[PDB]
Amino acid sequence: MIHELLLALSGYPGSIFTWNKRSGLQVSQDFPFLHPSETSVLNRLCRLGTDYIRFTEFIEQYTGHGGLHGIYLRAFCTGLDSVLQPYRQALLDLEQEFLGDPHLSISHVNYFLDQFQLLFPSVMVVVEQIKSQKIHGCQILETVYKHSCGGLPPVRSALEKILAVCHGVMYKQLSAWMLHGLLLDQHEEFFIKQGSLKQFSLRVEILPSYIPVRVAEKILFVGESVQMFENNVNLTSILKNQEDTFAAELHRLKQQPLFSLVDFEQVVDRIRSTVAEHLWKLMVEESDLLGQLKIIKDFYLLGRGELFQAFIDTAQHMLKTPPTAVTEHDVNVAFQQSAHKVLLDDDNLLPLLHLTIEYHGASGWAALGLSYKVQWPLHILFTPAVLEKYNVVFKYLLSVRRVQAELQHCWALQMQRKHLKSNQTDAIKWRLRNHMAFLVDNLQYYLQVDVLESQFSQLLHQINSTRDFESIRLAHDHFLSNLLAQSFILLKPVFHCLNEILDLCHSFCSLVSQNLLDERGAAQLSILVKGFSRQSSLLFKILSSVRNHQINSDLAQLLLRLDYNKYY
Repeated sequence: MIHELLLALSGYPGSIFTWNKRSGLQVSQDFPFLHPSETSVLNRLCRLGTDYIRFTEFIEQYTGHGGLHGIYLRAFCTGLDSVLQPYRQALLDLEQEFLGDPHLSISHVNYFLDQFQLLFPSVMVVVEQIKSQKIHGCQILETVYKHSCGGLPPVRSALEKILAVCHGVMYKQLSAWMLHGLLLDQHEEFFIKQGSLKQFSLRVEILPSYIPVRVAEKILFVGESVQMFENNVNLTSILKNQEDTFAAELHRLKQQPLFSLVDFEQVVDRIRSTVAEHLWKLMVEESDLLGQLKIIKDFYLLGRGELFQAFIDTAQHMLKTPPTAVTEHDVNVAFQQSAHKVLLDDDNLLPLLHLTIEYHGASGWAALGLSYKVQWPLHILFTPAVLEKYNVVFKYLLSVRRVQAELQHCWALQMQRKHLKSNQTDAIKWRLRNHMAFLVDNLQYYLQVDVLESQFSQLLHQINSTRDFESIRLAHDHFLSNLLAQSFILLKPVFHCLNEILDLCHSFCSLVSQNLLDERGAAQLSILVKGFSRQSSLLFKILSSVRNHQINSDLAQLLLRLDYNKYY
């Protein structure tokens, strides 16, 4: 009987301990020479060997080799296999004992194997959850971990050992990602996923729950930062052979028998800092971030005022109409001729700037944008969405500049001999023109000084008084976001008041040109002058807001009136 029992416990059903697929190992309940309590022991040993067989089957199926698969499974199986080994040893020990003592009793076998009878079925619950729910990849880690929390020193301990082996796969994936920007994750088991350039994100539904999202964000950041080294005419590691110091901290951790979150986070924090510091360096000290911001400000934020004025004047005739196939080309020449006209030297910046025209997919001005060809490594700051935003600011700025130019041109045209009347309308034109130019020069002064310069200023300060890249992204996002809010809240109503002044200007021009102290003439004349005066006063009121960086009632009601006109 002991022979058939030792065999069964080793994985070999026969004709006495038989195998039911449904229920596993069974024995007859009717041996006439067994006491009921011995049959009972045999029944309990049957469970013990039924688990052993079911483990072994599981292990064989997912090592060596849509249901279970992946490397986290394999490592789970490997850890299980290791956790079963003392049991195997016990069988080998029992087998020697039986050889030296053919009176080995059922009772003795049962007592010797007691520890395994306690251990096995906890561990089998883990196998079973895995099996029924198809637990995959890093989710296996969460399962083993939670049940590792289900106490009883030897089951907790078995499960810890399994976790550690499983964590071995994580540390491997981690250190490939964090230290070499690679994602070796054929089966989609890891909590960083992919999804030319390559995008990355968190797969949070697979993130082990004892690892906070906050910690995973950092791992995400480190690995992106690294993989973003795809420099073809040079070759610059953002680590150093600080690489090895880090390879070793991960290998160390991989060796811990117990998972420590504080410890793991310290290592993650330390790699992140370092990548952040080297990133700031790369940008500010070796790729002239400060210098490209300036270029961006010169172009997107019209900092080169004289070039855009020349540009608007030369391109007006080609942009006031709906674009055509040649517009973009014509407009870029006009833009290059304007830089020449204005003695713009730096022979090497205009190549890197191009004006775009939306053609196919109402006026050329509406279709116009600006595109900047960022270079490695700066595109990690100047992402395409960032440049999209600049570009929207650009169009609000350019619009205000253009309605100013047209206003200036409207007065100029009227000051020409053919429009002069040699009486009092002349001196009125003259006063209005000079007032409008005073107005506009002050709009531009405060728009530029209290808005652009001063925001740009803070940006540079923030950038200079930190050594962390993420502090730069942060300050930059605040800067760009404020520019957009000012475009919608200041530029737009400024543009609308100036454009109103412009209609009044054309109206004035057209009234004078009718060659009427006629009754209706002096009437019209006065309506027009109150127009200019009211628009002028409003712009001045708008300018305090510009100064306070708070919206005042005048600005608020004007924004309200403008939404009311659009909708009602």
